[PDB]
Amino acid sequence: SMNFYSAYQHGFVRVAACTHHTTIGDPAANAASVLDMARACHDDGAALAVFPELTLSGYSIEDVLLQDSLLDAVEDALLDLVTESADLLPVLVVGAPLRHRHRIYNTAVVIHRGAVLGVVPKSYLPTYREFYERRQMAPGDGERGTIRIGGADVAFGTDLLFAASDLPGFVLHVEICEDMFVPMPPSAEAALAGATVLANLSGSPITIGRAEDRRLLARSASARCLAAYVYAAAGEGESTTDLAWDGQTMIWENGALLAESERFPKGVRRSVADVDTELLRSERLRMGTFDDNRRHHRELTESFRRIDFALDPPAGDIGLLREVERFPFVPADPQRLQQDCYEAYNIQVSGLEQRLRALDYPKVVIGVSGGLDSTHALIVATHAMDREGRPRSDILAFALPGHTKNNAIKLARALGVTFSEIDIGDTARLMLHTIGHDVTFENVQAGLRTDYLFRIANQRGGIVLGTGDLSELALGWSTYGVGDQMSHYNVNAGVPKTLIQHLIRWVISAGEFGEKVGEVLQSVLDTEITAKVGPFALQDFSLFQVLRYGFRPSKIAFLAWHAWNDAERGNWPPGFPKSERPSYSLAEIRHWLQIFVQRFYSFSQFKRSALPNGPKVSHGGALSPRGDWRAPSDMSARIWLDQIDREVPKG
Amino acid sequence: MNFYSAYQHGFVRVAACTHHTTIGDPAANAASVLDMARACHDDGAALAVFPELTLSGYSIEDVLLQDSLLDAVEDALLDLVTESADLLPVLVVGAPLRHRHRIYNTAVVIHRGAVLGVVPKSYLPTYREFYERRQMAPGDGERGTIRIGGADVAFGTDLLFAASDLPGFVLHVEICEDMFVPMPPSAEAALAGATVLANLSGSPITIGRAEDRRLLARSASARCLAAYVYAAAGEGESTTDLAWDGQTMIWENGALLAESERFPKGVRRSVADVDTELLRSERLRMGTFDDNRRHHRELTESFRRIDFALDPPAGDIGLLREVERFPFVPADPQRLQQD
Amino acid sequence: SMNFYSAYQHGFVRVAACTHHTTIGDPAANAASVLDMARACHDDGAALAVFPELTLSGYSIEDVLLQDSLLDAVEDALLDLVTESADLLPVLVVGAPLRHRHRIYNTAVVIHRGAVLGVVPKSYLPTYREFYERRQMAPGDGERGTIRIGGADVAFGTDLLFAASDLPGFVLHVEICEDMFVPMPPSAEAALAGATVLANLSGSPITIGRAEDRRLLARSASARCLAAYVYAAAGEGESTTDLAWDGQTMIWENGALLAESERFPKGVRRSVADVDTELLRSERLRMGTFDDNRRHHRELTESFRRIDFALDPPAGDIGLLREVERFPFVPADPQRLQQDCYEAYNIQVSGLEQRLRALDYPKVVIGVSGGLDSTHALIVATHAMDREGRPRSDILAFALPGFNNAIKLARALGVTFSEIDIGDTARLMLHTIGHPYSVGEKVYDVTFENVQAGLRTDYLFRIANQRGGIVLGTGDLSELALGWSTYGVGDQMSHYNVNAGVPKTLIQHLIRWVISAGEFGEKVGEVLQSVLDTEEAKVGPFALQDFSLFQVLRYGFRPSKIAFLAWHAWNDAERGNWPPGFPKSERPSYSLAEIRHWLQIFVQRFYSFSQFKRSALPNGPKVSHGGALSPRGDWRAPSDMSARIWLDQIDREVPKG
Ligand SMILES: Nc1ncnc2c1ncn2[C@@H]1O[C@H](COP(=O)(O)OP(=O)(O)OC[C@H]2O[C@@H]([n+]3cccc(C(=O)O)c3)[C@H](O)[C@@H]2O)[C@@H](O)[C@H]1O
Ligand SMILES: Nc1ncnc2c1ncn2[C@@H]1O[C@H](COP(=O)(O)OP(=O)(O)OC[C@H]2O[C@@H]([n+]3cccc(C(=O)O)c3)[C@H](O)[C@@H]2O)[C@@H](O)[C@H]1O
Ligand SMILES: *CC(=O)CC[C@H](N)C(=O)O
Ligand SMILES: *CC(=O)CC[C@H](N)C(=O)O
Ligand SMILES: *CC(=O)CC[C@H](N)C(=O)O
Repeated sequence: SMNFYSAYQHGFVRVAACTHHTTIGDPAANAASVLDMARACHDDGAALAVFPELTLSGYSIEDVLLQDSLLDAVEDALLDLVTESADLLPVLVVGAPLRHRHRIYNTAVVIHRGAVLGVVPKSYLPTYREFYERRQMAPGDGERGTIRIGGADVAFGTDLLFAASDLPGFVLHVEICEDMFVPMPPSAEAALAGATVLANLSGSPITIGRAEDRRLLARSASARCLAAYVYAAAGEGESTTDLAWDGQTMIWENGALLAESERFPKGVRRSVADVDTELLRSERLRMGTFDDNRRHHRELTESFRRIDFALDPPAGDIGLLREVERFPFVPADPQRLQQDCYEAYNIQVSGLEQRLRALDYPKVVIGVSGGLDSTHALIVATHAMDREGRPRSDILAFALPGHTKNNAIKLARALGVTFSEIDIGDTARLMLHTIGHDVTFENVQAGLRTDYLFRIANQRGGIVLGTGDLSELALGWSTYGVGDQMSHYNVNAGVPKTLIQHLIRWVISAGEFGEKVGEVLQSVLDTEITAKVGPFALQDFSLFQVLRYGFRPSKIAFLAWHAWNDAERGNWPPGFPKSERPSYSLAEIRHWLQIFVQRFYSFSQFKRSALPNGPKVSHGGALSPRGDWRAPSDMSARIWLDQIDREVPKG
Repeated sequence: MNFYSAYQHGFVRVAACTHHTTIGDPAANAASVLDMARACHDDGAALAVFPELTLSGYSIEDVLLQDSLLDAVEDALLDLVTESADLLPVLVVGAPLRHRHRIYNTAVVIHRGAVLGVVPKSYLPTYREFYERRQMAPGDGERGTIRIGGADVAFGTDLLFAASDLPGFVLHVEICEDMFVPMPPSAEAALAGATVLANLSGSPITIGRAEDRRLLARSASARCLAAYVYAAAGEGESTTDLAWDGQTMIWENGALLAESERFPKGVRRSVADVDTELLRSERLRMGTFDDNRRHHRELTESFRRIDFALDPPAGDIGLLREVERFPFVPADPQRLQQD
Repeated sequence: SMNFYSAYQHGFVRVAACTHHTTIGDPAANAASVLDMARACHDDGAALAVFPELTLSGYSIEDVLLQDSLLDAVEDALLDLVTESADLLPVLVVGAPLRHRHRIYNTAVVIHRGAVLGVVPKSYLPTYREFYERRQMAPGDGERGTIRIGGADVAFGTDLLFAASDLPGFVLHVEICEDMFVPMPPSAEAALAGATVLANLSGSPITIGRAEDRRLLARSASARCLAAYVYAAAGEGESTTDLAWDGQTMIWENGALLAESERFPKGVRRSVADVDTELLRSERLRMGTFDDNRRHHRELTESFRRIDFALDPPAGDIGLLREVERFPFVPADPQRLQQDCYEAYNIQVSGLEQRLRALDYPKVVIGVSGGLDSTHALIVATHAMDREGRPRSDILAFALPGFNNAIKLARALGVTFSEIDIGDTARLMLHTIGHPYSVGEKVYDVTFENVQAGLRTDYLFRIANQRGGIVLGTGDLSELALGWSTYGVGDQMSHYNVNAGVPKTLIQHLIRWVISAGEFGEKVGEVLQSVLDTEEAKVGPFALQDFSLFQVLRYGFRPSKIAFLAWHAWNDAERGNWPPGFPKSERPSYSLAEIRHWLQIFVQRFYSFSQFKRSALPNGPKVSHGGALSPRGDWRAPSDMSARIWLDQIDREVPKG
């Protein structure tokens, strides 16, 4: 049905921020540069191309802006670019000084397929320090109605929206430079009114620290407004009478940098990026206070003129111009990952500390298998007790038998907790014979482990620490009730499996426990990293897409297939030797995804529904029915399986 | 004149339906809705009100925010709309729908191949067992239009649906909690000229809650000189934390016309013939009704009026109404004794 | 420090609805009646006295209302009422035809301690059937400003509020008869604006069916507005030229009837009642859609004028003119209780049915002890299976003896019964754990108890896995409330809990109801009867802890409020009503000391100790309008909190005996 490989068909929109070569006072030369860059955007299958402030005239020309021949030439060049846009795909947004009523305004001219769609005046004209804009130009705020551009009255003003009738997640607002620097930017209101993609044309002469100011405000704009922010500054060609120009271009999306270009380039540059319109749709759907803010400013947000146009974007394979991280829960950037780990660890630990204070410092009872989960849980328990001034011997670690085991006893001893072994085999057998008895034997044991721990907890003034992690909660990979699903407080509940290993190796690298302790933990890593329905790399990927954005299955398959299909494309996080770096085909992704939707939406909720306490960890979510995930325990996943059948190719 | 025609005598055949909900499965909800609407059509009915969030299931919590859920809701809606081309009654069907930034708790009014309007729930309970503001936006103060499969249809809380060939039939829709607030959307709608008030309800069943539904639906109808048509969710809604009784009922000016079995096994319909002339006549005589309108002129004059033609049956289709032999002498013994 | 026995000090307000003797055309005489009834209200410590429409003239005097001497007589009778109210405690609300600008208005004069607070014209004048009010009277809808009464300009119009300054939960709004019959009543907007007590003055000539109409609309107003509604109609003395009067008076609170007087009385009558202003406060506090409605009509609601007065109510013991039931979950009225039970039962059954449909009809594993709870859950599970067309033998019931009723019921029902002796496994576990009992020591501590409790659950869960079933929860709401259960492995844990939303006090009555319906038959009836007759005294009487549960769960009332209520309900066994099924013997009274003691235990256990077991709760339906305790639903709280402030409120506010 759908062309699976089409970014557009997956709700992406391609955008370009362009920096052209300026020829100050020569609009025909500026236009030829623009047209050439636009032709490259067209070839890239871009929906949108933003150029710098006053593109057609040059920003830096001062009183030359007031010359009849300057203004006339600007107009003629403009008409030719509109004629030339008949055969171009993208909306072009080009800056121009245009006469309207008494003055010239600093405008962006929004151009698509042989017509001008609208003309947006700069709202705020800096008349301070190096800037002199009120001398030549009129402010645009409050101006409405229309402007005559080549025998056509087109919308004119700061209340304008350019909505694609065939791509409803793409709604464009345009503002100009200084417009984003003021306490109440025009783009803020345009976001509340429906704009999803915010364009900024800049001149912006460059100064020590100014690129940092542009970033601060483009970034936070994109985050606070749940939007893409597309930004172009002026470059080479501009006058250096008093200023210099760096040509910076950048594309932001909900606080995250999608693309940015070389500063001080020799020649023209572009940022091109695929903006995920569903990601924006998803954040807005969920943050109700965004809409609350709209209704508060209802008169202000309801008067925008919506201007429709049809994009007819390309339907075929044009690749994906986007970084798609293999591990949404594990950033491939080392400094970023180090920070993620520091926070995850301190979250779990402080989550436990409070519990423990509240219970007047119980013993901590914990089943330890030599596994990644219970190991890391033990560390957390230990640091918590240390921080609270509590004897590590009040941690009661139990091996509960019915290889990896050796690690458990080593770590316990290395840390100096209280270690003990209870053999559950005979209770297991008594139970099995009483019941009238593979699968079965394993349930009885897992159950009895929990049973003993809970009873030991009763006996010794303790609480049972849970050890199951987020990925297991997600998939229903636990024994429910009397089983490892149950505890008094679960420290690993909000930590996905893909992140646990990284957390342990963070603790090792911190090395604040012993050198002895580091050795046993490294051993755990080596023994353990070498639950069989899916690689957790894949199921944690899908978990993120669902928990955070509620994305559809085919949308998930596409992103994962882009992140995972080629082993040597994109980045990997640290602690991955080149022989532990796998590929997954679409068929693989599709298979594991079918299992995912079935187990996540239908099978597993009842287990999450009666969940012990524990802290949320990841911006991506947790799975607490008191927090991030309210769902029925009694629902089919037919809908999602059906979506897979119809939308995702078998190979 | 066809003497034996209920329609020609100023009656409107109205139906409140409780379907079988399959949570998170819109196509199956649309199947249960379509089946029941054909039954209504056969009965010569002019209106079929279904439960809150008919197409999704009311009780699915954050599954409401899942993209595949919403896509399937919309595809099911479009198919329902397509099927009504041949169906006599106006269908009033709940759906979670995207508009602007959020999803709304909506009722979609469907007649003969087209959508007539889309009505957001005004007040979203977010207390006790209700969590509606977490997933859904308030509809109060919303106007303008909404894009439903290639048409821009009216969207908002100020809509009236008037049968151009049956003037006593003027339809207003509100949703569950909308009738429980001091100043219901429907009280203003009646002053504006609505004679038939629909309510789609989710309404998890609790000890006493049917008495509450009763009191407010009956007192609404009496206070507003209207028929009031109520339909609650039943079997199929998630029982993770709640139970559902699928109550449906039809009031007219304080009188109960029809009601269905609570906790039924299977689908149930209340069906009743509303005397629009009764309503007309009480309105004509009670001047203080219209005085109240004039006091809230701006409120009541702003309502938008969508016209449709019913083309109801001409013939003898019986009369789904209890007409007492002695208007002055109640047949019910307890009531007669009170009198 | 408070006077614990003062209803005023617990957030009550005493309201009175009065019907007086009409002498038509004779205000001095209507005044004299009013005054006499006002003094009786004062004596009763009432803060409000509402009289019938046009109290001072007679409602039915028609064009006599246009007579100069009538109008003059009225005005002088009012000024005299006002002078007398100097020494009266209640706000008086009194009907009168009054001259303002070009006309006479059908007004309500709100009077208090020697001053008029405000005059409220009838918004809406019926001029149809037997009513002709537009002929003599002008509409009040949307008039404002002031009116001169006895040398004072006083608020006049339909947007007035009388807010008591020493009684913040008493804010009065007044309307008049037909005002409450129109789609958009004056008083609906005034409730949004902040009125807690809605007064209505009626003439209301009586007619077949009309008293039901008054009730339908005053009751639903009180319900929809989260308000008290105080209603008074004219009776004897009105003109019977074309009409008759029944002098009906009534007080509604939030949809409930507080009081009502005799219809067609010989002589004057009053409904006096204590309105709980905290019940109203708590209800408003929780239904945010009420506030959402106010913000939607912000212009309407913010326009209101607020007039203050110091009520200065009596500080002492003046009783409680209120019916406080012993069992908030168990209505004393037997047809009401029959209704609750029908509903409880069908809620439990349908909830479980849906669970079973959803899992393609698993087997049903249930631990049966012969107790009330498990007995009831078995019955519920049997009905679920029947309704779904599933064999009763797919219920797998287990007696689990540790260190007759169940087996008899199981066999009578025709379910699959089995005994599993947990003793040997308990022994083995206690030894493995090194418990003193495994070496002979009679240490019957929590672990000893829990090892057994836990093993019962462990067994059932493994049966469930082995046999393709689900374990039914058996614990009831009162146990969830107190944490009287074994957490995690044990008791507290199941695949689906049918009794989760049902409090203990309600359970026996459900069984009674099952026997009465007779649907299961003679033998089942008999065994169930037997279970009732054969069938934790350190958490206190469940009757007391359910009383406390309701106040906290529904209203969040402070502890001294709950003590007050419980004491009033439970102090004297011979006073008030009991539900069906309490033989005279089975009828305890509780002292303040008893009530206080168990409340201390409630707050500690409920707010502090027990939340953690509630926090990881299996699925099950909510049952009671009082609330349920699911952490995904009615009760969201921390698992790590102390109850210090509640225990401290008890020390300061509740006398020790
Ligand atoms: N919607 C629903 N509502 C209420 N109950 C429902 C239910 N769906 C199934 N059930 C019931 O719940 C039970 C099924 O749940 P459960 O008892 O968990 O059993 P189940 O999920 O079938 O098995 C869990 C499996 O995962 C693996 N596991 C287990 C324990 C720990 C780990 C680990 O992380 O190391 C892995 C192991 O292979 C084990 O057999 C049955 O009694 C079934 O009847
Ligand atoms: N806030 C908190 N967060 C996490 N864990 C917490 C905790 N507070 C205590 N804990 C832990 O939980 C455990 C205490 O809870 P739990 O295991 O329930 O033990 P506990 O509540 O101390 O005792 C249960 C008691 O309830 C009574 N009961 C139970 C079952 C049935 C019946 C009947 O009459 O039929 C009566 C009986 O007297 C029994 O001994 C301890 O291990 C404690 O450390
Ligand atoms: C974008 C622009 O007009 C230059 C930057 C602005 N004046 C600023 O405040 O930094
Ligand atoms: C929706 C309805 O009509 C009755 C239930 C409602 N949610 C309530 O009682 O609060
Ligand atoms: C006093 C009054 O308005 C009663 C008339 C009312 N419409 C009624 O009882 O029907």
